[PDB]
Amino acid sequence: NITEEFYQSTCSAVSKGYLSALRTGWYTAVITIFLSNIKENKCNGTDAKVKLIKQELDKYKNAVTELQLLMQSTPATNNLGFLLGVGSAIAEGVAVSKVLHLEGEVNKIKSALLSTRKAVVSLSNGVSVLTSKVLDLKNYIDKQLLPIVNKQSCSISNIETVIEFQQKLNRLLEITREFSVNAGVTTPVSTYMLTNSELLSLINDMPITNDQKKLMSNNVQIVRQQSYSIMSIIKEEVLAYVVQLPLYGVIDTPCWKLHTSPLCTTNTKEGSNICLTRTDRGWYCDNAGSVSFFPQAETCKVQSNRVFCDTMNSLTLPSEVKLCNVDIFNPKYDCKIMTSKTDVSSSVITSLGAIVSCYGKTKCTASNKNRGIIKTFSNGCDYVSNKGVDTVSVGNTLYYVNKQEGKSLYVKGEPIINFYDPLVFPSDNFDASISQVNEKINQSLAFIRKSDEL
Amino acid sequence: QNITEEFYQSTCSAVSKGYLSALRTGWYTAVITIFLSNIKENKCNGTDAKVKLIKQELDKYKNAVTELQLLMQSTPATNNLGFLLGVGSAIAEGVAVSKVLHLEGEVNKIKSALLSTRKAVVSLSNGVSVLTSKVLDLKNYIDKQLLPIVNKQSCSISNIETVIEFQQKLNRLLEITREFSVNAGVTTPVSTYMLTNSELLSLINDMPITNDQKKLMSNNVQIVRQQSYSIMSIIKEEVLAYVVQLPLYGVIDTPCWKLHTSPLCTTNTKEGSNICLTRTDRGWYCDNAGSVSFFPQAETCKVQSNRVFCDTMNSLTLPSEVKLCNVDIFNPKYDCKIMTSKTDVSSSVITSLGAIVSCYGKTKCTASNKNRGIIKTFSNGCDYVSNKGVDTVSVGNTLYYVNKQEGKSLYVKGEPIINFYDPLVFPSDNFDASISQVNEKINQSLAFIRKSDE
Amino acid sequence: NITEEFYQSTCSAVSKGYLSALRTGWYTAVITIFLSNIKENKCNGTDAKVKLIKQELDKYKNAVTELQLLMQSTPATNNGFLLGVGSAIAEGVAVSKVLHLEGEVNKIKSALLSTRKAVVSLSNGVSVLTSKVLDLKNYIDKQLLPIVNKQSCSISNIETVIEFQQKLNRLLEITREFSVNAGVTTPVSTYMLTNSELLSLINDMPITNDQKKLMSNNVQIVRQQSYSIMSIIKEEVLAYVVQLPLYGVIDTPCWKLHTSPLCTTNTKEGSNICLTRTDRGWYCDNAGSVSFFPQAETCKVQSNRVFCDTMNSLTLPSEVKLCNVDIFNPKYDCKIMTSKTDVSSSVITSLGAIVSCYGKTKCTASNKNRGIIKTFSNGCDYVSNKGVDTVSVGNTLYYVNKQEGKSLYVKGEPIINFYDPLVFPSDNFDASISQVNEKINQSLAFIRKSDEL
Ligand SMILES: *[C@@H]1O[C@H](CO)[C@@H](O)[C@H](O)[C@H]1NC(C)=O
Ligand SMILES: *[C@@H]1O[C@H](CO)[C@@H](O)[C@H](O)[C@H]1NC(C)=O
Ligand SMILES: *[C@@H]1O[C@H](CO)[C@@H](O)[C@H](O)[C@H]1NC(C)=O
Repeated sequence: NITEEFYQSTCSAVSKGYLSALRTGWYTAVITIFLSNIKENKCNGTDAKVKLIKQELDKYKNAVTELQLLMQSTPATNNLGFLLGVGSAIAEGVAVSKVLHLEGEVNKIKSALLSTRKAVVSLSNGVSVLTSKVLDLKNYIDKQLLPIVNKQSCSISNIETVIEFQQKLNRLLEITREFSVNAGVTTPVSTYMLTNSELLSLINDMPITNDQKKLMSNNVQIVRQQSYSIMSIIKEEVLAYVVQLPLYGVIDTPCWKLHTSPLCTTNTKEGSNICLTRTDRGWYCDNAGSVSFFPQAETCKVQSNRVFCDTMNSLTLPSEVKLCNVDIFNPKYDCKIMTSKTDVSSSVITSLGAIVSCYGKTKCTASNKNRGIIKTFSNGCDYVSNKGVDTVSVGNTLYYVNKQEGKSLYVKGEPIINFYDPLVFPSDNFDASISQVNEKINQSLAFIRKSDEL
Repeated sequence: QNITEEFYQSTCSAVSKGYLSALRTGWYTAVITIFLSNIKENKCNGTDAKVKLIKQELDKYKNAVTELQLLMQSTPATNNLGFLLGVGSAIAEGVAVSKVLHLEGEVNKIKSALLSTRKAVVSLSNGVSVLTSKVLDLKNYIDKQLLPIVNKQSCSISNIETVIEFQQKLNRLLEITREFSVNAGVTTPVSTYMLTNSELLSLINDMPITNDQKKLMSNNVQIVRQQSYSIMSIIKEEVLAYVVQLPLYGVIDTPCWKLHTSPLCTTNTKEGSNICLTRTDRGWYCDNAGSVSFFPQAETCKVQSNRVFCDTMNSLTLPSEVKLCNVDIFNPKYDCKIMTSKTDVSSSVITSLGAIVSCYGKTKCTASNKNRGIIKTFSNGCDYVSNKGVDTVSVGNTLYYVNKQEGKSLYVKGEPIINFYDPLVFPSDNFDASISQVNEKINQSLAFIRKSDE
Repeated sequence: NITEEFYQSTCSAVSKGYLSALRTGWYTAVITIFLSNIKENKCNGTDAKVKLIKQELDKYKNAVTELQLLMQSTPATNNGFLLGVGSAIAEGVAVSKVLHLEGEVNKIKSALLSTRKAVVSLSNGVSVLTSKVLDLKNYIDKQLLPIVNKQSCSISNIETVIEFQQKLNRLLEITREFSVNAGVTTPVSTYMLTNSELLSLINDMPITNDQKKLMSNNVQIVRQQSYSIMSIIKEEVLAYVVQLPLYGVIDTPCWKLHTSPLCTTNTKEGSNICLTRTDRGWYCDNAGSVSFFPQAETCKVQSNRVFCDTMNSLTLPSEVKLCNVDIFNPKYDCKIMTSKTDVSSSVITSLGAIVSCYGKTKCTASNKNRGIIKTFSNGCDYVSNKGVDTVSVGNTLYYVNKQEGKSLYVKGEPIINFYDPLVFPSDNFDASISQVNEKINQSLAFIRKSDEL
């Protein structure tokens, strides 16, 4: 059950009640497609049906040409955030594929998949991989296609032999279009890279918990968007690429989303107002005794009450950062603010409603679709829940509120920007903390007092 | 069309006038359904070749259908000086529509209204009257043409023309699923698979707007699609329904202008003794309801040669006196915004009808013609050159191109305002401010220096 | 072969050893698909094999009509710190508007009547090599025109549907892409430009044969850096402009800069001052100056070669190279930023990983087989990738380039220790070495005279 609190005193909001799925590990597997080494050229005859085998046979040499160029390439992920300088996310799959490039690794695959279509392959340089045959084009091409090419005089048969070769190429050709427009590395993992059957199975044969197995299966569209598929080789009549799947080694811990907006004084004199915005907006999830914080919006994906994030894109904070929602002046964690003189209207749509910051002569309203205007916001920072509100307007900008189901609570309090004397309030867009502003106030009180010695 | 441009030397900036507005203020939503037929009975022996083909194309028909059910189970969304934005949700109104279709009993209501015909308005329940279109009727084809073949245990293997025909009639159904599954069921731009021009043009032409707005959308169908969303909803009870959300241009043929700025720095020799200044709120500006809507980010507004298509969701409402800054940056009615610094480095900005060059220090700043070559060499300072004679511009080892789009430019002569500032008290840490807010900081230092005269 | 130096003095590393491939110019060709002008069925009847062709002709027309809506829609893309703004496809938009002039198409069609490849001088001075990649007009006018465009029309065989589909394929995909991409696409696909045409088009380019091997062996990078521009479908020919890159600077040294926060390690929270070298990214020697590429996307790497678009560059003095040898040198004023944020973090370099660790933070470095092999102390420290597979700072795990290369550790005393914390401007001052000196001296000035009593 999702609930939201609003803190009038700091113009912030926490959406509590969520449940974590935090990627911690990776699960790589190798997917092979066995290709039949069709050499070159057709059979003496230009029957339009033989002309048609050519065209579709021209596609297969071309698909192989592209996959041959991506093998030779050095794959790499082309995907206020100066706190992040992260590395690669496919370092583990590149780690398998550079070893698939070693001479003699393809025969080690061909041995393991001789009786089965899935086995764990013990190959060179100290890595095991689950390798899976998903497609056997060797059986087809060399059995009921190649003799019609193995015949220097091919009488093209009934037409349905051209339709069928279109159908067994189709997937391989969809694979190559993805790889070829993504320099080898594709995300999300499509259903042509890994069909539901194969994926729902590959998860099943993942050594994970029953907790993690049921979570991934019920969230397959979430899994594919945070997985990778990585072209590796086409070599010795086999195509292979590595797939890189997320491992959610944190589950069902509490998460919450912080929401923030400017908190300013509301004096009539123009320019003479100072502002205050808590600045660590984003996702927080309890993790391993600390708090994992995801400043990027793009990093986390919600499926109705569960937050899937990638710990690579996160900052580790002590659990006392939670106190920043209890009391910003607590002596245990120096809460982050930043100051300014910019009292400009702006509304933040939260998880269960909207923070509205209205200053000056700005028209700020909250509305129901059938009822009409149900609130007009005064200067200062207010909030409206999502019971009865469908939209919020600030000036001429229209914001839709979330209508999912949850209890809000409005937590009263005095706007803390009232606790500061403006004359010595540092407003030069100063991204600091609570004490580091007090850092400057005592200096500013003293810098005036020292010149008061006469 | 007709586009003009004034380059202001006094402040190292330009404004392009003559554009006319089309600002998105609302969403027109429609329900697009493709009737299906519920089959799971692939019982057929038919070892002969023309059954394997129909078996395989049919299999594609189920794994698409399965992909689409997982999407019904999902909850989609989007995450869409450029920071002040309004954080909202682009597709909240089409998700409202899609919630009712998840209620049980809503599909018959659709089938009741859409029984004979293709386009009707459907009262679903609790505040939903939605235009629904039936864009393809597979059920008839599958009960009438394809059920006789597969569903009989005889399984009379129909002509090869059936294998090809069924491929035609899956293709749209099969491209739609590709698009939804790799975008998580929200797509943009709305693609022709999702909505044809015949379909789109009709929906436009029967949008309850004026023929003007109809005439505008029909002649900018590619802009319209780029600003329209399509959200999958449900595949249920032999019906597939996806919600289509089309932009509604509530502000039309109001004047727009684009603001370009570049740094205005001094040209003293002793290096690092030069101060700078830069007008800040660059972007698109349009006249909108007695106010000015300002769209700081470039990916928002789209131009077709003289018409600017902006989404008001990503705008900032400003008083019509923000126009004063393009008249006099020292005006008393709007506190024009500037940011200041001491790092003076060359850079160039391509305007709508020319290019600003801000040449500073040891840099080679030129502007060339295609036929003649280098036709201008920038002395130190901020200057301008228009597209009447110039094709390109090089600043250091970087080359920009200019628009050969036709339009009268105007070089407005005047003295750079940073010559008015005494460098000793100039605030130039990296102050992100206004003219007066700067002047405020200038007064304090002067006051504290006047005191230090004893 | 690649190497990497870490500078303990200033918590930064430079990775040397790269060869530049800098896109300084463009190269436009026009791609044409000759089409046929054909209209409504005129086959009255509903034969099964005839309804298949009606669908396939409907796709043709719906693709032709949606192409037409692209020929009159102004095409452009939206292609970054103190970087300015340019327009990536103006070289191609130049040609595309000439093709809209009248007569240009018969001039094209004249030179390409017998040959598939020619150079055509259009009526504004500059000429363009133009090429013919699909001739459907002959196919629609010779093989199909008879059947469909006659009142009496036996559908000769079902194979007539198949080849019309197969001859239709590229035109239908070329229309798909141009439609989600408002007539300009990147990277260039093989539907837009197959491999043979591309290799050929490279072959005919006026470049060094060192340059031709470079593109030919990096086609996939070359495609990422090319654009495709929809121009016209009018008077029985579909023409779009391809704009391929001209890497006018080759075989010069490149290097990439990584930096991290360098703070003091007093135990008192907040009593620490930090220091970070700014302007991190890729640098390459270019024409007596050094082009700096601030954005990660602007350069694409193939192991020791860097392909960068110089539109998204900056031209810096070559003395900026001294900021890696002595950040106090009197010839170039090295850029830093001060803070009081002493957070632990890691940066993954070209050959290792920088860990700047602070507070009570657990920062290790681990091997796949061995486990932790180093717990970092409070400070800014480095580790080479021989031995190391991953790094953890808190609960976040970073992998490391396993790329072959040598690293050298340069010991020095952290510069953050050469500052009096009492007068150090640590209010997130994006400034330089001497600009920070100036705030210190001025602060030491108001300290100086106000303390004569
Ligand atoms: C001066 O310092 C005290 C503690 O040293 C701090 O709490 C206070 O906020 C400062 N003065 C003002 C007016 O804030
Ligand atoms: C500074 O204050 C004086 C009054 O002492 C005022 O006249 C002047 O206009 C102020 N400076 C500026 C730049 O407005
Ligand atoms: C600052 O300038 C004064 C000039 O009186 C000079 O004596 C002093 O050495 C300078 N600061 C430093 C750190 O050298």
